[PDB]
Amino acid sequence: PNAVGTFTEIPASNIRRVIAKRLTESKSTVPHAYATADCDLGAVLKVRQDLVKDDIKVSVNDFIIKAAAVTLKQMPDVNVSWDGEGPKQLPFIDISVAVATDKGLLTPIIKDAAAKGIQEIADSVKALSKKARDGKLLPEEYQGGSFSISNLGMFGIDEFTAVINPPQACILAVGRFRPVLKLTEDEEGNAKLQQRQLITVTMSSDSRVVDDELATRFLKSFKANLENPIRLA
Repeated sequence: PNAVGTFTEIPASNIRRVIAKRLTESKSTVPHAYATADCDLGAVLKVRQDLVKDDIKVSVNDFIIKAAAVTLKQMPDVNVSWDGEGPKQLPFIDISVAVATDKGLLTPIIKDAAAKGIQEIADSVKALSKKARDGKLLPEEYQGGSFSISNLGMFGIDEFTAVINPPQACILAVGRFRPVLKLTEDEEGNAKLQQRQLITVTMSSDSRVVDDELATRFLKSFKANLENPIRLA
């Protein structure tokens, strides 16, 4: 009728219905907490430019991933499995990459990426990228990761808040590049004031499991590890 209008009915797919069910129980149980930090990829983008001499294309999400494995390998306290009661500390680094498709967001799990090289990390993200787009992947390769990493910065949404996917205590949401300003170089110098592109990384964390200082060191030594890859190597 006139007030309420003609709609279209959409059936919620089982895939989406399970997703919504889980996200609901998580929103209820998990006191989600979010953090934000902005780091310098400029010299790292340069690193990318050289690596482009090689015949595998590598992206920045690969750096964010390897840096998450390096930070969690340094701080495993951030990487834990919450089941019911107790935190489950996993020395094993399982990375869940969020890829956008027409079917919705696929979460291919990278097994043991902590011990894998950069080249193999890129070729791996590409492999799971194919396997995820042709729909080959089985459920378990979408499952069991120790944490998740997602970048919406290859689209927009300068800042974003995500919903943690249980039983995982953290997810990384990455944004765009901002002309953030480092000062005049020389303390006595002319050198006028200079914006540089700085990538954004948003840390989602459960207040219960994750400790404020725990996440603070996670994104902190995360920005530090990114302030040079030699710290990532």
